[PDB]
Amino acid sequence: AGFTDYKVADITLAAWGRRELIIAESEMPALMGLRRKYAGQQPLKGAKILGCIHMTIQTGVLIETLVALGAEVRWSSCNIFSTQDQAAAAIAAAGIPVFAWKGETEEEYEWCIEQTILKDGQPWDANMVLDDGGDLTEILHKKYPQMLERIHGITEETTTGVHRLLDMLKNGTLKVPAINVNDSVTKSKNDNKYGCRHSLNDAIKRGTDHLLSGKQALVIGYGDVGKGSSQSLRQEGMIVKVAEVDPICAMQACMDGFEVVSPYKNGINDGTEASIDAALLGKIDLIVTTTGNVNVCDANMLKALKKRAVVCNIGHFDNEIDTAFMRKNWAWEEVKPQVHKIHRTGKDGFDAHNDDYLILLAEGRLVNLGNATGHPSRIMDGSFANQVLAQIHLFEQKYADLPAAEKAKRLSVEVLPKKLDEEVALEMVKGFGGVVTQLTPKQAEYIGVSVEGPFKPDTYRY
Amino acid sequence: TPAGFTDYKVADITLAAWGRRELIIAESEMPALMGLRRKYAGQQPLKGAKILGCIHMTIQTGVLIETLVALGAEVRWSSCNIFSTQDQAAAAIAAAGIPVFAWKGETEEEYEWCIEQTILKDGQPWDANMVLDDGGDLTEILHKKYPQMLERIHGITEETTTGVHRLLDMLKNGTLKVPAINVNDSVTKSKNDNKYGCRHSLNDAIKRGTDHLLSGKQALVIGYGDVGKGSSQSLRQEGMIVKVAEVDPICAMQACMDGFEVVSPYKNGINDGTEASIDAALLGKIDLIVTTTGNVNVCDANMLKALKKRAVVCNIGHFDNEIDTAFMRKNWAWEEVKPQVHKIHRTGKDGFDAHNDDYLILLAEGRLVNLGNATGHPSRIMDGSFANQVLAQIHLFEQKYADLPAAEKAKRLSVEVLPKKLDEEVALEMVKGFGGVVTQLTPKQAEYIGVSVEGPFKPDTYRY
Amino acid sequence: FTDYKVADITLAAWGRRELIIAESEMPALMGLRRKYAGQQPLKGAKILGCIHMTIQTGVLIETLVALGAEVRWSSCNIFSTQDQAAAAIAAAGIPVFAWKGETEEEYEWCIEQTILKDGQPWDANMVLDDGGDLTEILHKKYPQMLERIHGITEETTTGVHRLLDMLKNGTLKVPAINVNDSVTKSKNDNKYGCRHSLNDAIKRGTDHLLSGKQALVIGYGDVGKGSSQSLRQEGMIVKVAEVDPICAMQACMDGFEVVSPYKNGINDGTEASIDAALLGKIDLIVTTTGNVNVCDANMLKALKKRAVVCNIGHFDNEIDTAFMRKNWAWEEVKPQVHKIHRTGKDGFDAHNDDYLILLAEGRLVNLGNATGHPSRIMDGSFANQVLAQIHLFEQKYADLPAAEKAKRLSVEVLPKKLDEEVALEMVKGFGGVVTQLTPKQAEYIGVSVEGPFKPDTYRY
Amino acid sequence: GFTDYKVADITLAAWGRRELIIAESEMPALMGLRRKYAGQQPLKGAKILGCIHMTIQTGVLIETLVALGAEVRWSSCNIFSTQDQAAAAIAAAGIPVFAWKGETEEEYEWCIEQTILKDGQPWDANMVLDDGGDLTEILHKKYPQMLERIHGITEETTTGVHRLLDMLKNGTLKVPAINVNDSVTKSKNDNKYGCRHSLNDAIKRGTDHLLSGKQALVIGYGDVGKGSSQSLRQEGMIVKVAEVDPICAMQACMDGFEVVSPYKNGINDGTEASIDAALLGKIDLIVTTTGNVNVCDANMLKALKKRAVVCNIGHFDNEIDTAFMRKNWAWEEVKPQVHKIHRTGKDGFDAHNDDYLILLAEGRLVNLGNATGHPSRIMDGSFANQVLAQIHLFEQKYADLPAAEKAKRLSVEVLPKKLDEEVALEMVKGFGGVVTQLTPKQAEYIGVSVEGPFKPDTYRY
Ligand SMILES: NC(=O)c1ccc[n+]([C@@H]2O[C@H](COP(=O)([O-])OP(=O)(O)OC[C@H]3O[C@@H](n4cnc5c(N)ncnc54)[C@H](O)[C@@H]3O)[C@@H](O)[C@H]2O)c1
Ligand SMILES: NC(=O)c1ccc[n+]([C@@H]2O[C@H](COP(=O)([O-])OP(=O)(O)OC[C@H]3O[C@@H](n4cnc5c(N)ncnc54)[C@H](O)[C@@H]3O)[C@@H](O)[C@H]2O)c1
Ligand SMILES: NC(=O)c1ccc[n+]([C@@H]2O[C@H](COP(=O)([O-])OP(=O)(O)OC[C@H]3O[C@@H](n4cnc5c(N)ncnc54)[C@H](O)[C@@H]3O)[C@@H](O)[C@H]2O)c1
Ligand SMILES: NC(=O)c1ccc[n+]([C@@H]2O[C@H](COP(=O)([O-])OP(=O)(O)OC[C@H]3O[C@@H](n4cnc5c(N)ncnc54)[C@H](O)[C@@H]3O)[C@@H](O)[C@H]2O)c1
Ligand SMILES: Nc1ncnc2[nH]cnc12
Ligand SMILES: Nc1ncnc2[nH]cnc12
Ligand SMILES: [K+]
Ligand SMILES: [K+]
Ligand SMILES: [K+]
Ligand SMILES: [K+]
Repeated sequence: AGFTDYKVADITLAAWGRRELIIAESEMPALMGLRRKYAGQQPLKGAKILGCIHMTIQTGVLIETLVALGAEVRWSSCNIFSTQDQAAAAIAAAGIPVFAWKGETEEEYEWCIEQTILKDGQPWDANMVLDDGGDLTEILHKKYPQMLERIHGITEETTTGVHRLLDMLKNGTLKVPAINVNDSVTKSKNDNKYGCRHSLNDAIKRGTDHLLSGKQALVIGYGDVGKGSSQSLRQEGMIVKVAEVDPICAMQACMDGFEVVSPYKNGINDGTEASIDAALLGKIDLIVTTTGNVNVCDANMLKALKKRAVVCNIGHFDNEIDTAFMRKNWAWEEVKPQVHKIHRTGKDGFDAHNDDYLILLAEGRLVNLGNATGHPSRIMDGSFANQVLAQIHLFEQKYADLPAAEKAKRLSVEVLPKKLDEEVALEMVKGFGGVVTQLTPKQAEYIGVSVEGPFKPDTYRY
Repeated sequence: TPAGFTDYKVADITLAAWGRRELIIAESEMPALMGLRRKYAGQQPLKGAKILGCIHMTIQTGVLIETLVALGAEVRWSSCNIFSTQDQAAAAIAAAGIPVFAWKGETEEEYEWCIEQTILKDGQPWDANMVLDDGGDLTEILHKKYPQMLERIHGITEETTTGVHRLLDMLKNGTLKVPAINVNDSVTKSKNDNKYGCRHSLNDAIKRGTDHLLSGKQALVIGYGDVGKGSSQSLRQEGMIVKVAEVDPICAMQACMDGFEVVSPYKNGINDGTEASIDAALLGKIDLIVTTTGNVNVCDANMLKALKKRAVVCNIGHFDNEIDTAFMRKNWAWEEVKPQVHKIHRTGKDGFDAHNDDYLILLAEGRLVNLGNATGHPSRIMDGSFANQVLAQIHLFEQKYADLPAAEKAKRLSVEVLPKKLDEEVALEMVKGFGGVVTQLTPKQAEYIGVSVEGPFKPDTYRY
Repeated sequence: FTDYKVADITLAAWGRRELIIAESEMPALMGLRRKYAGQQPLKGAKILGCIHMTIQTGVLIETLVALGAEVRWSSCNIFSTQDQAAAAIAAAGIPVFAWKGETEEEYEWCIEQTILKDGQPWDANMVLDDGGDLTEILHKKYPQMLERIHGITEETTTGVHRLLDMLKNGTLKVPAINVNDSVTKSKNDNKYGCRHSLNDAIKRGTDHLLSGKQALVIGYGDVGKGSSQSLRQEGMIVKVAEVDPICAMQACMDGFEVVSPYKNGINDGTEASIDAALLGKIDLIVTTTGNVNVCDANMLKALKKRAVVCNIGHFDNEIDTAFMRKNWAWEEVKPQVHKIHRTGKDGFDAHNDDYLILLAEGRLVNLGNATGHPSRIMDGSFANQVLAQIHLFEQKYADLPAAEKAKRLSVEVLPKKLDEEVALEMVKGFGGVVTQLTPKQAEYIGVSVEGPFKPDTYRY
Repeated sequence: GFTDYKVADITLAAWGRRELIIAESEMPALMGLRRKYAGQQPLKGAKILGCIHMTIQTGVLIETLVALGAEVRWSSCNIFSTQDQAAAAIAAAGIPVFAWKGETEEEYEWCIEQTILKDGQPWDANMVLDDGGDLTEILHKKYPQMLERIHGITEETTTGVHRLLDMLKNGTLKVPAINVNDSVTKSKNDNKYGCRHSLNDAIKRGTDHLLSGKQALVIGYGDVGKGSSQSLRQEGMIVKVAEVDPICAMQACMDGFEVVSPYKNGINDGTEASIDAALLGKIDLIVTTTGNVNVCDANMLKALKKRAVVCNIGHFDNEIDTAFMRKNWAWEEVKPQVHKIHRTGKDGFDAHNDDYLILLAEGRLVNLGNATGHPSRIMDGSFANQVLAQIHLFEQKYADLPAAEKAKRLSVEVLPKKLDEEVALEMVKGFGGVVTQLTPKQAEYIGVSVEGPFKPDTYRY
């Protein structure tokens, strides 16, 4: 009532968004357990959180948990295609500043992040950051250093964002401490892997409605996202080949039942067309990049792909695929939003019945969020319970108020303790109806642990 | 065979030719190990090493033994389990003039005698200076009964989770006398051997022991670590309906996401020692229970009383105390079907009716079932484990801890893992063995993610 | 051109883009276009068609037209139309009456608009049907039109069941081809199509994680087999119910636990017969039977809170949705997704936790909440349809003397040789390479080198 | 003083008996028939010549026939498939059996002849149980006067049925037969899931090879090829499938397999030039499943990747051209039923040669040659059908019919669906499965009786 501090696609989608939020709450027991456990204590009272992460229904439940624990927030999406417009509407209709819609331009994307940083044309009195991929973190460091003086910490969601934080820490340019939320086991080995198992084939079906069984796929990378992606396709009956630069991850792909190949003859990427294994790429119906690296589906690979192959990226940024080359050289025919046929016949127009085209999903942006709805609530429950715990921890540490000498001892990128990781996992397991066994005192003593945990040394890899 | 060689004890020396044929096949299945043989043979990095070895005397261990010897070592060998020796592998090693004391079906007394035969040569302590162990039994005997021998030993290379646990306990209590390498926690060990090894060999052992159809039946896997993960997959891929029990909620979370129902043998998960705490309805529908924990009494007497008639019971953890077989020896009548396959008749202790329907089938008397009823992990998986063992032996032997002054010794008394660069090099040879082709990063790409083109490719915190 | 009714004609260009993609996914259908274009074997055929107005059906429609036919089309379900497909067909000048979200009355009206042209019966001479609704209406309300119709080609198990019942009772007026029972239909479409599209529909409707949750699939025929795999491959813990012990044996061997909603399998009508403990652990129930009331009122009362309920058999009476309309309050989440509040009939608490989620109001969930089977699977079914249309149209049943009609009034399947030819085109579409028998090998197993390769008894 | 048998070692009898008692608890359909029909003795007076793999599972079948009143004389239908402890247990029970693991071809024929003849003259046989048609063929060729008094043949397997239908078509079949193979509780149980269980079993026992990550080529995708492909894919193999039947090939594609041919463009012109050498040079394991001849031929064998495993799970060993390998290459026995075939020539071999293939069971049925064949709970279905088929044909008494009636009943037929469903129900109950009973309204709705049959005869499952 008099609330205008937002920008969304269509505020009238709010009722729909709220209905899906209420369903999502029943799917996110770890997050709702934190809401119930901490609402009375208000651990985030006084926290003012700049948040930049995909404005989905799942993020909505995270935002309202932070608010329920006392926080104020100003929110944007971390991708131009990942917002669910009904989720953004519901958050805006609840009186929460949010600047996010599906299908932003790059200019609008930056404008949305700035609308969270600035309130009434001046820096918001922010003191906490929640980021997914590091874009908000980067803009604060380059453009708003005086704001970082008063920020107690950053809680970063994803592998690519953690890499950018560690880069800054090594260079001595990180200004506030951070929690690497990504490397909780209930994040990395849940969200990154099983989330992509759920949502990769989901997005490919919604975009193309292609049968996947019996066709050939090439997954580039076999980390947590590549593992999940490869399973998303293999469980549908695809014949999946895996590329990797890490021989340990390649070994896992072999033992998991995949053939390990390289787009390049003998794996040597020398920049020439002659290095492309044209015979291999000429049989591939679907290529998925999962690396967080640059140009792993390059222009020569795109030229060699089988006609009518699907091309998509599920890593954080779109530069995994050389989409710039395709914009320069080939004609783009939009099938529907976030589905384009790329005609390799040339740049100036195309025959509507041309058979030499590729299908690109979400213009090379994160395909699970761009062409579907990303990971499901019950998986994001784990990631976002860690986010809430990470926000509570850094806000209580009050880094910004410490003397310079004490700041120097606390400026780091850390993970949550294993005990908290286990407590998140336990709520997830109970959500499935699973029953964890309790060690007897004898058994606890025998393996050298407390009955309540933690159950594994910090070196353990699961 | 060296003239007059008698410094060994095996079941049947006439099996040596068969063993040698299978060793030649296994060399072709173990490219990381044979690649170390080719790379290091000329340089002889283990010349002067005298290795006491205690690990399952299989064909795969045979290839490991002859690699150590090819690099210059002398060895004296025993198995780390009474049922895990393949007698044709022991025979081939003995016929090569290598002291080995190992046969399938040892008694517990013979098991200790075999280890002592490695430790003693001609009635006196051998001048050993290295130890390779799997489970910590050889390490324990040296520390407890031959402590002076450890004054000359440069290090221990320990194969398995349970053995490392024991070493870390000694380190924490100040009782470990020599440095050790935790071979288990190489990724090309723990996340290869422990998981995929059990995936290959668990259903293999159950089939050899019982020839039971597995599809459509109910299994309960106790544990979901690396061995529990592989064991659950071994059974699920055969079409079993697999339930998983865990005390670790993170491992239980993985089990749920992997498609398993997570249950406890006890109502509400609370194990209070009473029959009343047993979920009798659950245990009464289980056809197969497998323990994978490395913990004690995780398949207890009341569980055994409540199990479905004719359920199979087995253990793939390192030691047999995962199952309360002592209870079964005390109370129930054992009928041997064939070696390492026993019907345990719950009707009472003395006799049994030949056609009684109320029995359980116990495999390998509760000892490691994959080695006891089949042949353990396959050569191509053991390749990674044993490449790491060889690298760990070279590293500790070269450090010469026993030759250091006491000040320098205190700095190096530790339990370490091999560096990630070596882990990656093992994996690369494994991938090539499959015909896999690893892509090489461009310089720009290596710069982009902050690694060298040659690796390592992951920070040490990475969990794979 | 105004002889159509679709939701939004401006969707035509989008639909045409997707038809052009679909053509590249349907090599068996497109091969028929190339093979028979010169003969025009359907020249003079006027086909009443009643089947889900999807992109895939669009390619079928345009294949029939390319071979000479005229058609007038409706959907066979109120929720299965893809509006852009309907628009693309309408924009090409083809009469079609179909949109997503019809009422039952509009559904009936649409079929009647195919039957009637300018207020009078169209001079139809062929029928293509999926489920038997158009066949039933013609027999009961327009029996005179069947005097000019040469045959029916029926798509699906439930439609074939209805044809055989009419044949047994002597009420079927024209011959028919059972398209369902070609192997490239029944063992492709019914099984693998549901494998692809069941989890697809559940994800689009609810975006629920499926891994780790408990499913109960009622039935294990072809649709039940594909449905169970759709869920198991996502990591659901799937239990299977069956009345047929052979199908139940297949479920056991395929790795599923076989259970009944009723204690000891005995459905005596009482709440006491419900296995409440089992139903109280089920997160998702899917009915696949073609039977009536296999998810009944007492089962719905006993289901775990917030379980998903859906049906992928042809008709919605597999679930007792009528009970739920009478007794419980429905909250629309979005089209084809309703929360059903077991707290009462009049109103509901917006935060109530005691509800079920029903998809597509109990109608075919794969078509109602997603897009049904993928083009490359429907290629097989619809190539059989085209061949079956050609065969019955060439037989010219309606022109035969009454004495010769009696000898041809039957329900038949296509011959195996054609089944194999459709399959080969599908295999080639994957890049598969079939081996050719040597003369000696062909003699050894007693087949011709070109096939057929199996006796008619073979079950694959 | 029972001496009417020949087995490897009678002292294995106690061990065989122990495994028989276990197997009875895994075979509820078959033991259900034992309990249901024991008092009635429906096979009293039956005298059955039996020729099928002398396994523990066959032991339970034999003792079921005996318990129902039959006498029998038994042999194995393959030289490597006998389990010596099962043969010993049967002989120790006083049942004539002539079978051991590792027969020569000459001994194989002698064993069958020992069942046909008793004390040097034709036994008074009146029933035949066969697996593959070898006993059936010898009777028709060499003992026609015995067939005059025989009421029928019950034939287990696809290849045996093919030989029966050829005889029927040529007018040479002398007695009616039941095609046991094509019961759904046989063909879609035994042929498929039995090979799923036992193919990777036999490969592990023979070689202990890791299968995960390696390349397999399965020739054929019928029931045996389907189950074999699953046996390897579930272990993590990368499985390619070859087929001549496009419908079976379509199934392989949709099941998630790549469909390939050993020959370029699928055309076998008999020369090396037609072999896809790039494909075969990548294959770690080839398995033949066809029932056809020379589907893994000499030119394929020459092109296979070094150290590939070659095996056959169809009924006869001519699926692989082992004759070519015997004529040209040197064989090194690793252990029984496992040979290295050195492609360096025929005159000796280097013990460390790298260019060899591994042949399992000398090309004979690999699941039975290198392991124990199908598990008891699967053979339960097959052998319940066998017992019922024996009962049906013995009760018909074809040999006593007048010539005019014989002509009307000389056929090869399958058991009715009601029997197939009742076998399946006992298998399901063995897993603890609970089948739902239709209500009268539901049975009416789909047009079936509450007790079944639930499907028309056309249904393919
Ligand atoms: N879309 C989603 O929902 C989602 C979820 C989590 C993470 N992510 C993003 O996905 C990316 C990967 O995340 P992760 O956790 O899997 O990282 P990771 O480090 O676990 O895996 C990346 C893998 O790519 C491999 N790789 C690098 N360059 C390669 C090349 N040229 N060819 C082949 N393989 C190559 C690396 O060896 C590594 O194993 C990141 O950008 C992350 O932020 C996306
Ligand atoms: N047989 C083989 O070939 C083989 C191979 C490798 C290791 N091992 C042995 O197997 C054992 C397990 O090794 P690992 O690497 O999997 O160790 P691990 O630590 O990875 O896993 C053991 C798991 O057991 C769980 N657990 C403990 N007590 C439990 C209880 N009471 N109920 C349920 N779950 C319980 C723990 O939470 C843990 O996740 C060790 O003894 C190891 O030495 C055997
Ligand atoms: N949605 C789709 O895309 C699609 C595709 C093909 C067919 N269908 C429809 O799906 C239905 C099933 O087709 P089908 O080809 O699988 O038929 P089917 O005869 O192969 O299978 C139906 C199965 O249900 C079982 N069944 C019957 N009543 C039961 C009960 N009370 N409890 C448990 N099981 C019971 C039967 O035993 C049978 O095995 C039909 O209505 C058919 O028209 C839908
Ligand atoms: N080992 C066992 O336990 C066991 C069990 C059952 C049957 N069998 C035997 O296995 C064989 C197969 O039986 P089935 O029931 O699977 O028969 P089937 O007719 O169902 O399948 C055989 C398949 O081989 C294919 N084929 C034929 N020639 C081919 C070629 N040159 N290349 C590729 N594919 C080719 C056919 O198209 C067919 O689909 C028979 O000999 C049968 O008696 C063995
Ligand atoms: N649904 C989702 N919401 C927010 N962040 C995500 N990352 C992946 N899936 C997501
Ligand atoms: N996509 C589709 N089109 C037409 N009929 C169908 N039946 C199932 N899926 C279908
Ligand atoms: K979602
Ligand atoms: K082994
Ligand atoms: K579709
Ligand atoms: K067996």
